[PDB]
Amino acid sequence: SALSDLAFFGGPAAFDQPLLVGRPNRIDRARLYERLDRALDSQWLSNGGPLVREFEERVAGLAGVRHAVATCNATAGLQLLAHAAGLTGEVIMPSMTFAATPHALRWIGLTPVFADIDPDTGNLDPDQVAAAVTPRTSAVVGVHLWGRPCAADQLRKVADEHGLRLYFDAAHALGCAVDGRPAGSLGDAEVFSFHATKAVNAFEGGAVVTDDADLAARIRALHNFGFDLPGGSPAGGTNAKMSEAAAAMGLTSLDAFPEVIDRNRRNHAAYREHLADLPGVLVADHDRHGLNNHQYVIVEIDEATTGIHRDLVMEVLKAEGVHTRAYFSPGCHELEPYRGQPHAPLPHTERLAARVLSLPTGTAIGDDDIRRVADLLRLCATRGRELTARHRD
Amino acid sequence: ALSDLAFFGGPAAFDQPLLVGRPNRIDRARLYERLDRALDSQWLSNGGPLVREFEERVAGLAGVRHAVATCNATAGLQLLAHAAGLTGEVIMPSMTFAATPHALRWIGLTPVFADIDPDTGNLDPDQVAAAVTPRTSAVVGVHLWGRPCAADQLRKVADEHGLRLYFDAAHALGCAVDGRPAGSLGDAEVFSFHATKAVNAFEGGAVVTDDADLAARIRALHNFGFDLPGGSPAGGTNAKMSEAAAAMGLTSLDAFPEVIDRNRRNHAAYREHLADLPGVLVADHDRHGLNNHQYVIVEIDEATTGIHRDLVMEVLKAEGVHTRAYFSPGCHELEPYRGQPHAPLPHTERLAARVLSLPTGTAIGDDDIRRVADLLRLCATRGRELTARHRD
Ligand SMILES: Cc1ncc(COP(=O)(O)O)c(/C=N/[C@H]2[C@H](O)[C@@H](O)[C@@H](OP(=O)(O)OP(=O)(O)OC[C@H]3O[C@@H](n4cc(C)c(=O)[nH]c4=O)C[C@@H]3O)O[C@@H]2C)c1O
Ligand SMILES: Cc1ncc(COP(=O)(O)O)c(/C=N/[C@H]2[C@H](O)[C@@H](O)[C@@H](OP(=O)(O)OP(=O)(O)OC[C@H]3O[C@@H](n4cc(C)c(=O)[nH]c4=O)C[C@@H]3O)O[C@@H]2C)c1O
Repeated sequence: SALSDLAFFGGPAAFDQPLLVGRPNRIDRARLYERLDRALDSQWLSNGGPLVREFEERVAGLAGVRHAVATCNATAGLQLLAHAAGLTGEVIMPSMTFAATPHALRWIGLTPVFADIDPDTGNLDPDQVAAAVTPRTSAVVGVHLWGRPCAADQLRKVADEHGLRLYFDAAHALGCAVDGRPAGSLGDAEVFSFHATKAVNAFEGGAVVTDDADLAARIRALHNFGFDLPGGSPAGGTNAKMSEAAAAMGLTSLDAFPEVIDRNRRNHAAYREHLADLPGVLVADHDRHGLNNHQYVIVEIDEATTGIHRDLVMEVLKAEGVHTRAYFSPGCHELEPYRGQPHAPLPHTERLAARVLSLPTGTAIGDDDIRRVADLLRLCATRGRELTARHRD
Repeated sequence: ALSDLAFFGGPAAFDQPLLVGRPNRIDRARLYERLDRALDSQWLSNGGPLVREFEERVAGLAGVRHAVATCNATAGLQLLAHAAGLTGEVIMPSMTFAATPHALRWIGLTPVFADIDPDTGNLDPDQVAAAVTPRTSAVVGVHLWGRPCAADQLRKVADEHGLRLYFDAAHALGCAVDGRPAGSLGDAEVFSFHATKAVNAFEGGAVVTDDADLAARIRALHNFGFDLPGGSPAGGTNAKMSEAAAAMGLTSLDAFPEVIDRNRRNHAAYREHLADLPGVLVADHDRHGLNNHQYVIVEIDEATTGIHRDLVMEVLKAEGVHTRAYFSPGCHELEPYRGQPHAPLPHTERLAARVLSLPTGTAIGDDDIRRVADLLRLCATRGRELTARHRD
């Protein structure tokens, strides 16, 4: 049995070099330090300095909008948006997303309201929205899943119908577009993320982008103790400021972006090719949905076809030093404190959540690495039944 | 002559601007070494080693077992509130930076303001019980300018009303009273490591406590509530400190003891250079217990000097001396609190209208102290004339 050579089965782990989904993409150290030197020299370290402003600029350009406010992280970005907009009560959003989408709002007292995805896209289904609306609904927050843009036009249409605002969690969408429109320019306002793990990172950081100047001014003021906000806000304000240092990392990362995308695309094609003709394993075709950054390599594992559940596949690879993640599983509607509360039906969400597996990518991964993983996946898929059986023992 | 004051058209007194809040320089080499190691490892956030070491150093300095490093002190308070399960009302001073009440308002809590002990500037424990209500969940004091709060007495009160006691220890790192370090005084305390503090991490803060459970709850919630068996009604958020911030903070802590010493020296120089100056009173923090002296504060008595705190600021400002009123006015006069109903806060108001923060830190030398002082001495000796000429 080739299964016994499986470290998972107590065999020897095939390789010494660990592969990790999320590995930050390398940068030009020299460029970063200059940037840091310059800020240290000026003694201007935070509170709206020149690096942040520069970043905000590039960021907004990329979104195809006029304004951007740089933040400490995207989650805080969601909170400012909500507060700045005076959102109240319920917010309709997919359950198929990272915990931060609902939690960000729940943290500041809002009520996430979960609606199903369009199984063909993985994004919030506009046709499921209306049924979720109530006297308490203030808005709709869609998620460009894996960078695929939502059906904003349709979503917008429903929104309108119920006198609701329309925003997007564009955490994964930097550099993505649909029908030539870039993500960040589709909602009333959108939130980007610059976490260490994204295509573009600033250690920790985010940005709220919008074409709405007034809205933009409120967010800016609220992110700075509510200072300089005529009339203030019932929320008061907070600290969600991006320091010059993060902006330094942020700009240097934006610099590498073009090449990161390229590698991402290449890595993607590579996986596609290495996993070709493998029943029950499918490489997610992000391209079908518009221009994608390819920061996420996702496959769906069909347990019926393969005879092995995604989870087990995960474990098997982890044992081999290949760290994958299930982005996302389960749906947020199954996480605390949502877990067990009444929710609209979410069969599409639940089904996808159980099949998804994210594989290592970015500048840290090359062909050889790819093959090693594809090969491991191919083994699992073609010998699932026996692998599961042997595990079952 | 006043005609000379750059504020009266005259030429600006010195060219090298002095800034309250200028960050103390650091050992860049030690900084870059740290950054390099983080970059190399490819571990940039999410509880990295620098962050862990920092938390360890910070907790030791606070005189407690645990510390959770955050993206900022404001978020620190929010994690603390939610982790704690606070609800409804929270009693705190109005004599503080906006962030104390705002931090809480932001997450839907109601700040309840109480007056300060005019003789300290800290939440007067007396005034506390009066503000209690059935909505009241906790008491949050502010170690004003590093000055340790009368914690014990406050605890008593808290205890009697079944409340919780926490402190916004934003400026209290390394301050102490009767040998007890700021950070070990309340149920938990929050420090700030903003670029402008004694200890800088660009942006950052930390929640310290001896309460291991609280500590773990704080930790889980700062990371989207992950690994919090049972979760929380708040859900969770992201308030993590990156390894980059940690690198800076460690470097900053490396130089802290020396900073304090310099600060201490600075204060003495200002004290001496400002003697025999009625209505211009150098705040003696030390009387409140050991202080790190990051804040050089003077009270301007308008009736005595014949010149208002504000105009003095303006005058100094024109001379290249950038000062700040820490804090003016009281939070109660701040939106959204403003206009809404509060207890009487005469002490807060009095104090708020007099305070003035002077430049200090490693960049401030004796010579500079002289220049500021000679500048203040003039305003306070010719308040009348100056004030009046202005008003033309
Ligand atoms: C839809 C959506 N909305 C909102 C947000 C919130 O935006 P932010 O507030 O974070 O700016 C996110 C975040 N989405 C991101 C999270 O930011 C990231 O922490 C990770 O959520 P975790 O999986 O819990 O992080 P972690 O388990 O510590 O690391 C994940 C993988 O990355 C690797 N890694 C991680 C870091 C930090 C590193 O420095 N190096 C590294 O190799 C280790 C591991 O294999 O991925 C999510 C999809 C999101 O996906
Ligand atoms: C009692 C209390 N609780 C809680 C907090 C919240 O801690 P954090 O969430 O920020 O970690 C604070 C913060 N207290 C600090 C604030 O952190 C700081 O922004 C500054 O509040 P601002 O005056 O509104 O920021 P800014 O006007 O840009 O700084 C004023 C002075 O600092 C100088 N400066 C500032 C920066 C950012 C710099 O990089 N270099 C520099 O020289 C310029 C100027 O003379 O001082 C406050 C008392 C606090 O005092």
